[PDB]
Amino acid sequence: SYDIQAWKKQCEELLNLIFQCEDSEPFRQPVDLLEYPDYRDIIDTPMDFATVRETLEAGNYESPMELCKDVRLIFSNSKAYTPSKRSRIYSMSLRLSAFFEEHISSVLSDYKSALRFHKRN
Ligand SMILES: Cc1ccc(C(=O)N2CCN(C(=O)NCc3cccs3)CC2)o1
Repeated sequence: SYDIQAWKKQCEELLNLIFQCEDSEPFRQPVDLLEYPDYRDIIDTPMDFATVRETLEAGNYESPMELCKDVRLIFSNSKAYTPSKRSRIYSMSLRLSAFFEEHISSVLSDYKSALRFHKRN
């Protein structure tokens, strides 16, 4: 499996699966500061799955590792903002994180293998 570009379509399909998940609902758009007045006191770099998709679709990721960094920021921002480890929105983040890591591991492995094969000589 030595296609250096295959990660992009794989990431588009995994973002489609995440957008079908009810658990992604809170993570698909920005936080309204009228609903959460303190959100930006706590979170200095916001991130959501619409921004991740639009970055991928614009050709502004060079590797799946960069996409993976931004998706992990979505989840770390949820862990930082939550006032309880058993909040509804934080608990949704943890299930979605487990699904994302399960699916992204082959994408990263295949990309890194493909690049190694490219630089074999
Ligand atoms: C209470 C708590 C603990 C952890 C979080 C959290 O990670 N937030 C704040 C709330 N967020 C938000 O308002 N997203 C927009 C939408 C919500 C539902 C449909 S659109 C997402 C990010 O919030």
